[PDB]
Amino acid sequence: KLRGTSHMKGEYPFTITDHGINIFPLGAMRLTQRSSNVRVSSGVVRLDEMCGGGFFKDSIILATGATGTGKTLL
Amino acid sequence: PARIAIDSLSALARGVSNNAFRQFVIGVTGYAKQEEITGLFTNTSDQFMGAHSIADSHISAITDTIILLQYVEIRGEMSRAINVFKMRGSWHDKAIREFMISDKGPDIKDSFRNFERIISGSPTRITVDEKSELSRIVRGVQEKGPES
Amino acid sequence: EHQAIAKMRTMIEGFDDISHGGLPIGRSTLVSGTSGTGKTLFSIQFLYNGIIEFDEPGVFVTFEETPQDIIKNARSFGWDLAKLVDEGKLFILDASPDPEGQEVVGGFDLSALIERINYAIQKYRARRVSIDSVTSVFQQYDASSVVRRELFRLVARLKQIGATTVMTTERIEEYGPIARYGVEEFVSDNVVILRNVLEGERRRRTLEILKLRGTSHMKGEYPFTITDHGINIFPLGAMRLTQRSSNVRVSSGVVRLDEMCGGGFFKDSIILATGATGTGKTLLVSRFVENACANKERAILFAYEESRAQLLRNAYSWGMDFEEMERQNLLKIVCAYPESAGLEDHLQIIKSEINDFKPARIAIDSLSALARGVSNNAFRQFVIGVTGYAKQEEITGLFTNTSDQFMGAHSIADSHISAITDTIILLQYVEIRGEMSRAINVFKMRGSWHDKAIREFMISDKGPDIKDSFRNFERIISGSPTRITVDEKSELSRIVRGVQEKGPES
Amino acid sequence: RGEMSRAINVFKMRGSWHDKAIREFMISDKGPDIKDSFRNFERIISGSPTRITVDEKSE
Ligand SMILES: Nc1ncnc2c1ncn2[C@@H]1O[C@H](COP(=O)(O)OP(=O)(O)OP(=O)(O)O)[C@@H](O)[C@H]1O
Ligand SMILES: Nc1ncnc2c1ncn2[C@@H]1O[C@H](COP(=O)(O)OP(=O)(O)OP(=O)(O)O)[C@@H](O)[C@H]1O
Ligand SMILES: Nc1ncnc2c1ncn2[C@@H]1O[C@H](COP(=O)(O)OP(=O)(O)OP(=O)(O)O)[C@@H](O)[C@H]1O
Ligand SMILES: [Mg+2]
Ligand SMILES: [Mg+2]
Repeated sequence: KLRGTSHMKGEYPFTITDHGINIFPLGAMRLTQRSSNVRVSSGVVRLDEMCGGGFFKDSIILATGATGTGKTLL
Repeated sequence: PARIAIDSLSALARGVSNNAFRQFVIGVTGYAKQEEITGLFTNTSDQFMGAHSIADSHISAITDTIILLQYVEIRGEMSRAINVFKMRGSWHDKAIREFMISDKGPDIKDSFRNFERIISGSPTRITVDEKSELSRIVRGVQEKGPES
Repeated sequence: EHQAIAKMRTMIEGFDDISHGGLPIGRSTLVSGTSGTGKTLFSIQFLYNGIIEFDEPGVFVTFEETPQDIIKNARSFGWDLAKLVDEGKLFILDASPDPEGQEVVGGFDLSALIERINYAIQKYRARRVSIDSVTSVFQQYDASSVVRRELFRLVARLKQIGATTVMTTERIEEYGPIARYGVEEFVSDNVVILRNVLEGERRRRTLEILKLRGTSHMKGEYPFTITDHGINIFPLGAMRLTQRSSNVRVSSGVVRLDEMCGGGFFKDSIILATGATGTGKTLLVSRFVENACANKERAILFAYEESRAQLLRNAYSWGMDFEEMERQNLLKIVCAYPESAGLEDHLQIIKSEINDFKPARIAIDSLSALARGVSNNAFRQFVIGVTGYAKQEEITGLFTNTSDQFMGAHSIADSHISAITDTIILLQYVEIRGEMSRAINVFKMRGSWHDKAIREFMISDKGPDIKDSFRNFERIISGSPTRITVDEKSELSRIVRGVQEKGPES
Repeated sequence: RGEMSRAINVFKMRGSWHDKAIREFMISDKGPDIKDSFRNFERIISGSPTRITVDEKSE
């Protein structure tokens, strides 16, 4: 509590490093990520094709498969 | 960095609860998103052949591009296959291609067009009179054209 | 009103409903709660509202907080208690200890207080009294039996004096005894319990009226938030089932679809979009919202998965310029991580944004995004909330949902937000010849006829093109069908040989 | 054919290339004798195959 004003509620993880307390307000981060149309290769040309021109620079890529399929290769 | 890659988010999902995990995923996913950084995240689905779900953890919503590898039983053999499942901004190829792995890396080949139930891991070969109709002996209506 | 006891309104949004009318006059209400739950605020709002709305002078007895502080803090919600103390409508009776005091004084002061209070009530002709932290006074050195007596005496004199009182109390456990000395519960005429439940690192405040001697009231806990305007309660269970229902159709932003629904969606109707990840619910959402702006109607888009940038990069790539929809003050995009708060907060934000923009179309991209973490009932309560507020607001709405499993999903929603929905739009991936094609299906529509086929649909730069159904296929829904054929080559336009033209001419 | 026969398979090798065939193998007093692949079967992995016995192209 903070009689008089507002404040984020609940718990928030923090670490004590060689630079003191370090808190991450994972619930404070806003949904304002910049997004462009710029591409970027994958290292696999055929892939880049199937993705219609490569992975966007601004994007998260997830590779899912059974053990041994080859995610670590891509 | 301009690019980042964490091999196996699924390796970090060990022990930890699911929401604690999803919180981790939101963390290194957005931090990367705002920093402009391109990241490739890895996930080993708990079950080979039959996987009814992209991620057991259900993070396939906080992601933009999903790449899918999967074994395909072909004539007593374990062949791979690759499929760009979803891409939010581009068009991407809808084919479930097969692919080998050599010293050179990954050679993406073709799709198994003459099969059924490929996503299962144990397709069903089914040419049995391909795209040529039972009229492969073209009936015989063509017995008038050539004469003496 | 068929209740046996006269009540006074708190004018606190949502409380008067829960208590079927406000607080019983001439009686006393125990608002007890742990630390930082909103006790002072409730009691302060209780007097303020009584002054601002009914010209009822109020008395505020404070035992720990300083009169300057009570005034400094209330400015948090824009209240000038000073101007009121001044106009002589509000009188703060300071009974706090001295920063340089002694020890011993909690009984004759209980008689001196009674008399002090009576004096203030008589002087200011007060109708409402708040007593903040009565507990702190016996917190000098007392036991349950002494407390019961002193509380009773105080309360009993107040009743006689005619005053309608509110008394604050503390507690250490969120679910254990109501108040500290397990005696306050029984001496009060009414009991309101304020909680701040932890549960999975989040905080959820609730308000519950435990008892009201004389009338009934809503039972159980109720979620609420403290904002710049004080307490704000949501009686999610007082939400009746009397929404107006029109036969008015509206477009979905997709021509073929509207046909499929027998002529567009109903204005008054909740729409559900579900399919596997990547199927394209988010496209129909973009198309749904853009059409509200193509007819010069406002529309909000609460996004819980895509940033404000991406939503626009992707939207543009499908045609439709979101940049303009925003400028013409016709389309409003929100955006937020479900994690950035609790459902309560989220549901309010939504409610708010709906008032400050009078939409005619709302879209919540990914209910299942909000589904993250939250228990299933806490989620359904939310779904009842958003789906309800909208239905009674004539606001048409499109809700999205991502089924945890691509191909093979045996149910619409893993959550059962089915019966809560009027129209259901089901997308899925069909496995045909080594490739992943799409398949859209108008699963259900309550007042309409809607098309029964599971069509195939392509996603281009243009948008969603709804083709035809895989007639000659079985086990469709399975995800990977079996091609059986009684035909295929059957007419439609056989005529072999040279049928096409090529780029040159035709 | 109403018989419990085995099959061994090199599922994955991080370095090398390894074989991609599901091979039938027997056990005797000599040890493991890895035979051939059920090339003409389906759903081997499943465990209850189904021989295709495809009628060729049928001429
Ligand atoms: N030189 C090589 N030649 C042919 N195939 C190879 C070669 N190296 C590795 N492989 C094949 O690729 C696979 C390696 O998998 P990889 O290292 O790409 O990561 P993964 O499947 O994503 O994850 P994990 O290794 O934890 O199972 C092996 O299972 C094997 O079949
Ligand atoms: N403008 C505001 N916006 C949002 N929250 C506020 C605002 N002002 C105060 N709050 C919140 O309300 C709380 C104040 O509690 P309040 O002073 O009403 O009494 P209490 O918590 O019941 O009892 P105590 O005297 O032990 O603190 C703070 O903990 C804070 O989180
Ligand atoms: N410009 C485009 N051209 C062709 N296809 C596109 C284009 N943009 C998106 N797509 C297709 O649409 C899909 C995007 O999905 P969409 O944004 O409609 O929401 P969703 O699938 O319902 O949910 P989520 O995006 O969270 O997975 C991609 O998987 C892709 O196949
Ligand atoms: Mg690996
Ligand atoms: Mg989406």
